[PDB]
Amino acid sequence: KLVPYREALKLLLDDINEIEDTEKVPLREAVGRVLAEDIVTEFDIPPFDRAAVDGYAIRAEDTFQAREYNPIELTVIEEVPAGNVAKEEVTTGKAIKVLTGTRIPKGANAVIMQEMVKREGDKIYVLRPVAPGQNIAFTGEDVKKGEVVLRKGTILRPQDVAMLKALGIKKVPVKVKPKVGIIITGSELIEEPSEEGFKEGKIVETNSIMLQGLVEKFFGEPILYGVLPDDESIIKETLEKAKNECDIVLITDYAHKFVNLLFHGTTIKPGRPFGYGEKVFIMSGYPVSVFAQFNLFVKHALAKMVGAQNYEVKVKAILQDDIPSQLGRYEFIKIYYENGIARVIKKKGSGILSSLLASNAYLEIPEDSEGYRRGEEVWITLY
Amino acid sequence: KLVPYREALKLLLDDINEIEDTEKVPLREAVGRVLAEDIVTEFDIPPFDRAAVDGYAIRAEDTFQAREYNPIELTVIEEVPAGNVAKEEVTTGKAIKVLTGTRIPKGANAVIMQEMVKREGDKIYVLRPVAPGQNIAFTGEDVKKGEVVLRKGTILRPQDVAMLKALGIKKVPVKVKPKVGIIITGSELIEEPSEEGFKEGKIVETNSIMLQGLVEKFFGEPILYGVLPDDESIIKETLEKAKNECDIVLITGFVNLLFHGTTIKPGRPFGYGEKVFIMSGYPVSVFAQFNLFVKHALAKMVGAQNYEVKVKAILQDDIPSQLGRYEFIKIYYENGIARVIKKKGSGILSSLLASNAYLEIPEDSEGYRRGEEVWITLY
Repeated sequence: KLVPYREALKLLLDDINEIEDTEKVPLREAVGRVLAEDIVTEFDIPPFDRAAVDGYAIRAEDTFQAREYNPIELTVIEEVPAGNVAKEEVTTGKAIKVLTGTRIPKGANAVIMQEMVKREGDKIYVLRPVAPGQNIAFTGEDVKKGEVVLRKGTILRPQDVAMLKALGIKKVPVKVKPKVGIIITGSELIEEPSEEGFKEGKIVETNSIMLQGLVEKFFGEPILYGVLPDDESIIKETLEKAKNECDIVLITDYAHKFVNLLFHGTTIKPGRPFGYGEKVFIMSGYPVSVFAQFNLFVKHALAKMVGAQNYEVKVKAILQDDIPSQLGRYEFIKIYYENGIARVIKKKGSGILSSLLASNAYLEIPEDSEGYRRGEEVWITLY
Repeated sequence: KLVPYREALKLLLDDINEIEDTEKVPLREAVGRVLAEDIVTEFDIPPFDRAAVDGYAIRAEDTFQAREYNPIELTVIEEVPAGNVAKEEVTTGKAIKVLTGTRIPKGANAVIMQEMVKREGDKIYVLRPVAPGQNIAFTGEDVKKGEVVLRKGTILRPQDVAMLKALGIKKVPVKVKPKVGIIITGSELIEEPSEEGFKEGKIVETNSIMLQGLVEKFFGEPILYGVLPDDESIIKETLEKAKNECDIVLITGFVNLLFHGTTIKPGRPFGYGEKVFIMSGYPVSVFAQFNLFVKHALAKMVGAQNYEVKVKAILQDDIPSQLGRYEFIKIYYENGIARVIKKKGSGILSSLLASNAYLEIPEDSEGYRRGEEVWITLY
């Protein structure tokens, strides 16, 4: 009995734990890494209340009864030079000329733009009510002291790394990349395309390099154990992989002889013969089928191991073509998404890699669905 | 006054040229690199006719009379082990057991699944007709000889690199990374918040590292020229050296000025001239200027295709915009919903952290009401 996808994904992921180990990596090599913990700032940015404009630091309260025909008069007791601090305080009926960046003087809770008042000698005139906090960049308006600026599980981008430099963090704590073993199997398989190779019925090996890239794309460090022949004794070095690594992936007698399996034979299509047990992922050998198995299983296991958040994008799209679907089978459907439209790539059928190249995304159709019509809106996952 | 955004983008990109230098990198470090040229296959893939299923290579016409009440007997003369080819030929009344991937033996024209027949001794029994070619992955059904399998300007992904390995390419020709000088001006800049200057109002310099990550994300190699003082060392000491050592140069805040003062908001004082990009000093303005200008220039330099993704979302809030200004508004996209990131300030960084996309509003628009369907660009 093929086990449904959602049951298989739960059995698999419940077996997988978040790796504990962390390490400090420099800002220059931090992009794409997963934060091990919350990052809390020990600094206010900006560190003090600043004038957002060249103006006069006043009391907002003093101008509440200000109109065009009732000008409130204030007296300018000081003008703070560039990069200085006000020596005098602000009391009722007073004002202190400041520049942008200048610390708001004691007493003041607002700043009025220079041009919005009439400068007659040592007096200024305000014609409209000024709000409390007007033109003040308050302390910590960017980030406040003791505030979480980046959550655990965040996948760092350039703007995140810049915030880290703003907080004075030279080397940021991130999760250690899960080591993922890769064993290819098949006496059929060969490293290079050649004439004599084709005459002896050999096909070029492709899943190794594809899985290396896919593991590196999703938080892991791939470790190659190479292509092996169909030989029980030599495949028993899967034990070396389980010791050396957190999880291990192997490509296509029987597979229960090497692994104690939670499941084997699943509902997905392609990728039906997928199984898993003891950190070992049994994969299908044909590129299209390995890709679907990676996105539906491996991708989510790796994300759980580093606690990755927001590691995939779901997009709403109008479906271009009909997708008829088998009941009892969870369809992995390759999509090329452009201009809000999901165009279905249909192909085969011998691990024919070109459909992977022409696709942008995938759509998942549950077992209880007979398919979708063109015009129906669908949710897809970007590669 | 202000040069419109679409006109200023066209002026910048017309001045930018595709770099012609190429480079052969191993498949192991090929992902993310941009293809210098088309890549044509020299072999059919699959290279030979193979079985698409575990079963028995037969002649199809032996089974034409096969009914459930008229089983036809074929004799298994050989069982091919995985990786080998048949030593024997399929003729009338004969079958050769094959696994998936096995080369189709001489004489056979179809493969019946093992599930469909019954095995008793050295004999199978076919209860149903099979057509010629059934369950056979024919030569070149994936890719034919001489076909372009990968396009010029493809940003390589794990599956593309897979195709390269299948083609026998050990080192793939990709564009050399465009070198991008980065010069930071500003007298109030400090390097870290623990310095005494921070409490007086000196600003921690974050635009350098943000631009390094931004350049590397979009095809380039960043070259640092550091924070330079207010002197002769700015104009054509560091700037001339940077123009000779790099293809383009970014400078946050002379050049023969193509334009200056554009209509985008934020990032109005953006300008470009002979490969040099005069950019803002505010992180949000620099980020917007990068996405609206520098990203597209890097893409043109390597001929990259499909370097950004545009999706459809529904606005959660209203977005008032002013006429005569091309808006760069940050949003957080999630499951078909576009929430607008509302926080603005003197030079904040947190609003870039809280957003994962941006919406562009043209100059001839007054804004969008909540509930409308806009197009956004993912970071």
